[PDB]
Amino acid sequence: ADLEDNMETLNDNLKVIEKADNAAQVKDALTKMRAAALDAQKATPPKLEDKSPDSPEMWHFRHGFDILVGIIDDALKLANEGKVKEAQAAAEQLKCTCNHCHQHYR
Amino acid sequence: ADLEDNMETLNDNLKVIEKADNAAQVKDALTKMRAAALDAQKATPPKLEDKSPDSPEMWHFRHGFDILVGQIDDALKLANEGKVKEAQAAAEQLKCTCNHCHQHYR
Ligand code: HEC
Ligand code: HEC
Repeated sequence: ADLEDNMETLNDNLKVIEKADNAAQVKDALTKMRAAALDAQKATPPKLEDKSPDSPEMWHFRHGFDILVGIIDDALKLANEGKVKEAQAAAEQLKCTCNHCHQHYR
Repeated sequence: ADLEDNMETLNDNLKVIEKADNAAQVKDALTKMRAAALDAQKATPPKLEDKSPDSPEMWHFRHGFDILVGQIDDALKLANEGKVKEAQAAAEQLKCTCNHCHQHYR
């Protein structure tokens, strides 16, 4: 899937975690976000098409996805400890990363 | 590759980075550390061989490499900006992530 499908998947599962009528939907949703984030990390966004992969901007943009994937993997840890609210609160924390990247690169 | 070979790679290039002399050297050493860190992240560590790949311990273990990769990518931003002393400093702080995962999972 291209970059915007991944972003759509990230968007839809974030909402899933917020309304989780459970405790293992969190895990399920987080797994899909992990998959989407990782896959979106290999894509060059529109506003950096003409730039070098070695360019600081490309590493900065890739760093955002490292941080995001780290935040999800940590929430997957909390959710797999059965800590439903902390994992859901860790998922709220993710929007920092979404918005920091959108502000500079979308 | 096996986890032990990726760890030797991380150890050797961290040492190359500290012996310095140019941001181009740091950049190449960091490129190899990144490739090894991503592969190590796929391994199963001996101390966790008989626990679920979805256990919190395995998620904390994969989290460790998320943090490392993200730190490496930050240090590649600096090396590619030509800031060798800043990039070295950022590469020396990888040892915190090393030590921390070793304290738990080695
Ligand atoms: C960079 C490191 C990003 C992170 C982290 C996140 N997103 Fe993103 N997003 C990014 C780009 C470059 C773009 C635009 C790409 C393009 O092709 O123009 C987007 C776009 C979106 C969208 C719009 C979807 C669409 O138009 O089809 C959404 C809904 C979206 N992003 C959501 C989203 C969420 C919820 C994130 C964190 C949980 C997130 N993104 C992270 C770059 C980056
Ligand atoms: C977990 C998230 C780790 C991170 C991050 C780092 N290391 Fe590691 N290391 C880890 C394990 C589980 C092991 C045991 C390997 C095994 O197969 O049992 C290791 C081992 C090492 C070793 C010595 C073992 C060998 O290579 O034969 C070294 C020298 C080593 N690790 C170095 C190293 C460095 C320099 C790291 C970052 C700067 C680092 N490791 C990160 C787990 C994890």
